[PDB]
Amino acid sequence: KVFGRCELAAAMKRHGLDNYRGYSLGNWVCAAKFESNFNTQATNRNTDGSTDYGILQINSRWWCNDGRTPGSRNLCNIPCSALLSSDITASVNCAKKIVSDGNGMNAWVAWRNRCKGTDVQAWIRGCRL
Repeated sequence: KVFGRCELAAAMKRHGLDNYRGYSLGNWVCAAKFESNFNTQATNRNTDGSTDYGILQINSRWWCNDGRTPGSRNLCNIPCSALLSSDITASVNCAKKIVSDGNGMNAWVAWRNRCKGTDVQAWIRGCRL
């Protein structure tokens, strides 16, 4: 599924990501845009042999199981394929565990380099409220 911007904003708010661990909805929409371009099915392999899955590119090295990442963890206790569903519940339940891990949204490379410090509320502009 390719989410529209306000359609994803709606989804993430409903799952409780707005201000989760102090991060506004704009932060989370911004990260999804540069991580997956709002595509639930996005996948791409990392250099160390792990892979990133879904709308928020959740890593197979620590958070989900894809059966092909040596040494790994599955801390969200989930198949990595469940992070590619059109229903984002599982990606949000897993992102809540990742932002809470200690470094906040810095866990998302792309958020740190392309979103952190910017006008992230621009990403929910005009979205129905």
